[PDB]
Amino acid sequence: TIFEERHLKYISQLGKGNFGSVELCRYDPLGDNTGALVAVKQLQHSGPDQQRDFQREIQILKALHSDFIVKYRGVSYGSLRLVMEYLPSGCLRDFLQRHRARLDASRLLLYSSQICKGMEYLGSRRCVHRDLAARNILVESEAHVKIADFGLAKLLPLDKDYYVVREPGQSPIFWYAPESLSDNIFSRQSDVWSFGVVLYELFTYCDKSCSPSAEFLRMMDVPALSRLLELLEEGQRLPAPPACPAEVHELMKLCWAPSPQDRPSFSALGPQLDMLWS
Ligand SMILES: *CCC(=O)N1C[C@H](Nc2ncnc3[nH]ccc23)CC[C@@H]1C
Repeated sequence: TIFEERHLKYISQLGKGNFGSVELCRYDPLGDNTGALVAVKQLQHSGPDQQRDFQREIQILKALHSDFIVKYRGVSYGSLRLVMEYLPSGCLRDFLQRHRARLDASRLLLYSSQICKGMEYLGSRRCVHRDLAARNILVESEAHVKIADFGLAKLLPLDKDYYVVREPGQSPIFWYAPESLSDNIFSRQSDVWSFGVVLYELFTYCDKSCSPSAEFLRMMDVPALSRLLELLEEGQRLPAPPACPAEVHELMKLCWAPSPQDRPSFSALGPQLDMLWS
């Protein structure tokens, strides 16, 4: 659970995100290149708010125990770094693009069921992910996906089922629920809206030409956020992906219900995805 700074050997950059970076390191106490590979997150540059938010992320991940959530390994102190298991297949978005001629509808349904099971578990922990997208899902194997990146995650108080953010988000706007776009309201029901966008991503194999951004922009002087909110309020939605099974498209539409209270729960979605055959 405690990793010594001097034994973590830098190998390469895995990613850069919101005020932080994830690096591939080898935890090599023998110094002979035989140690295990780990994914290590740290804050890129100082900030008091970012530091509090980083400690929050570590506290959230440390207490999550699911086959469908990236495993917390430990921390290194200077909390300097968050140590996690390394998944060499990487993000689901790039994985789907490379293996599209190999993965069938059954396989996409299996991934959908696994993400929905991880999300049902997050909900049971009163955790709001706030950044669910195929780029934030990791691939353990050909038949196993895991939710990652809890950098924007929040724990709901026992007496409040949503939360309000002071400043508007910094993520691509095409995954946000209408209530998040209009009032900065986030809940487990806005994670359900984002999951509908994840299902769309899976069934387009994350093809850039019909991505949520390429397609919403194509359907779209007025600000882009306000224009997307206008489209959504009118009842306009992303179209059924090419060759998408009708039942899968119908589920995406339920996730995209205008009112958060009308969206299905992750517990109700789960058996439905499993019935379609995971
Ligand atoms: C989309 C490109 C991609 O693979 N990622 C994931 C990467 N994070 C990561 N990779 C492997 N193992 C891990 N364990 C925890 C986090 C990771 C960061 C950049 C992008 C999003």
